[PDB]
Amino acid sequence: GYGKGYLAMFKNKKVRFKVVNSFPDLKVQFVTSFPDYKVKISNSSSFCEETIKIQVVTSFPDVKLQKVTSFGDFEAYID
Repeated sequence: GYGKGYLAMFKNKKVRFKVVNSFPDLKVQFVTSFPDYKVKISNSSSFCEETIKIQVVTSFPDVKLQKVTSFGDFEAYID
């Protein structure tokens, strides 16, 4: 699927993360330290640039995300 750098295209934008179990666009591991990107999670589904299918994993992810409340690389609404 997508590579590590894909999310770099959404600097200061909002995307939609759709949780899947099979065939994701990105395998995502959520971490509290040393992420590839900082993501702010939103409570609103509006103004999402694009839908990215993510599968949450605990080992060997395509990308590591750290949830933050302020100063994120991008925003994501999860469903």
